Amino acid sequence: CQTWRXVSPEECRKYKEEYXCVRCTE
Repeated sequence: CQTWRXVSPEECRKYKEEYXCVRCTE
């Protein structure tokens, strides 16, 4: 699982769809 922080929700959504399990806050 990857982790993205301080990113924007849609950016994060793209990361979700592309990487699967990613720890990110909307």
